[PDB]
Amino acid sequence: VETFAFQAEIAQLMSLIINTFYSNKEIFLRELISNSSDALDKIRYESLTDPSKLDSGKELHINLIPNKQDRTLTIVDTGIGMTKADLINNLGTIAKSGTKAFMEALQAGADISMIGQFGVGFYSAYLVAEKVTVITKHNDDEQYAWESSAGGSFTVRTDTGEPMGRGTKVILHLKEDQTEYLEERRIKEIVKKHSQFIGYPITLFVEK
Ligand SMILES: COc1ccc(-c2c(-c3cc(Cl)c(O)cc3O)noc2NC(C)=O)cc1
Repeated sequence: VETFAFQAEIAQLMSLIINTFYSNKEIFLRELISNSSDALDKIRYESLTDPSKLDSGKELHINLIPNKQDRTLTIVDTGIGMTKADLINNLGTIAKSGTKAFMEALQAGADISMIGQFGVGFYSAYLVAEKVTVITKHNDDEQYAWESSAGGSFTVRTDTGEPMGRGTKVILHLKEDQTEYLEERRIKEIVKKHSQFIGYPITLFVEK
């Protein structure tokens, strides 16, 4: 297990997300679904010139899976997947600029709901999750698990759990007071409100 420090700017963003009073928490789902769609768009585009890129799975879709016993909401997609470099360095390099822009907008009267316009919507997960685990597999790289509970650090390890073929799974370990996001009616409402036109099937699993 390797432990890394967030860039200071990202840590600051995460603290703002965690600490600011902001009731409209539901936006986290739209932002994660949007990231999944972006990743799906990318593998779809690449497959047009190299069909072999789909050998790791033809189906392009998003699943939403609540688990009350584990207190998790999991978002699974079969998009392009992230590489180790993406996880440790490259996405963070991009996020630094977006974060600066977002922070400036907030000071100028924007609200947290606009976070996605700055490319850093993933961090909105911390509105509702105490811990976030991201399991990801890109073609020709290994399966990785990224994890953070904030506090300025994240971990990356090679993942030895169930192989996913290709894509990303975001596991949200929900805060104790945020279990509404495990309810079918609530998730369904949120998807309809904010994600109705996503161009890939979104299946909302129900609980056993
Ligand atoms: C907005 O920034 C990003 C960055 C990475 C990604 C991404 C993802 C990806 C990332 C997150 Cl956080 C997610 O919730 C879902 C995803 O499928 N998988 O591969 C990716 N690679 C690219 C190039 O799309 C999706 C969005």
